[PDB]
Amino acid sequence: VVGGTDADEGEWPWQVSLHALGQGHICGASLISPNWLVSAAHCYIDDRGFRYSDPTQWTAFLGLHDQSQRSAPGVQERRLKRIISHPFFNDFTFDYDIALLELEKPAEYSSMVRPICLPDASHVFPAGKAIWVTGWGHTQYGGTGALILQKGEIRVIQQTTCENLLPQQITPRMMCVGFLSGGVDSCQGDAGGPLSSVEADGRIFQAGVVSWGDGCAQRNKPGVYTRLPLFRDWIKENTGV
Ligand SMILES: *SC[C@H](NC(=O)CC[C@H](N)C(=O)O)C(=O)NCC(=O)O
Repeated sequence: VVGGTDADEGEWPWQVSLHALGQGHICGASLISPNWLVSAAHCYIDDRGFRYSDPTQWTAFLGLHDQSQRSAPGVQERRLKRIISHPFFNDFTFDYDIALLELEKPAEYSSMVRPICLPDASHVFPAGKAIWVTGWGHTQYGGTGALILQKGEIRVIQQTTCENLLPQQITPRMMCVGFLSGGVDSCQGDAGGPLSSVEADGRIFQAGVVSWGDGCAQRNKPGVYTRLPLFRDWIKENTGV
């Protein structure tokens, strides 16, 4: 996250860190039930040197605050039994950039570990709404990755504006969230984490999955996120949640 601040400890108890063994923190995820996380499909694509698609390569940390303190009280360590990437995921366009991760053992709910709420398929996150992005990604483009979880407040951008800012790149699964002026944005290593939206009684719903951007925090280049409501039924079908 560029332009953000240190989160308070336990502030985002649905934010999860995914480490690939020997590679450190690679992406974020969100806790949605005792057994399931939502993340970004593009995080789990093999390259010639590492099989990111193999669930056995991964560790999820729940209740994590500081990457240098992974054994701190209340942090829960879990393996993955399965990665379900969206069948329509495209590694060139990043369309359908969403995956479901099955924990090998259930999370224990606590003050530090709590699921985010899922929005119904009919819910619209309106243009202009303030939303929060969180993660341990870079704090400057080409920069480096934060030890302490970062938070930044960003706003939903109108889809037509989004399409025009990033021509031939924005599908209806995608949403721009940020500022046309730049300044606050997700960045490398934030991929897969949740957008957190404060809803009508203060409960927090997931409004998206961190996906991609052109640089970070640049003018006219807000971050791109996978939308959540359109995947509500897909989530239910595949997880029971
Ligand atoms: S909608 C998901 C979260 N709800 C809960 O954690 C309460 C029910 C639990 N499933 C349980 O302990 O049984 C939630 O409200 N998260 C968002 C928030 O703002 O806290």
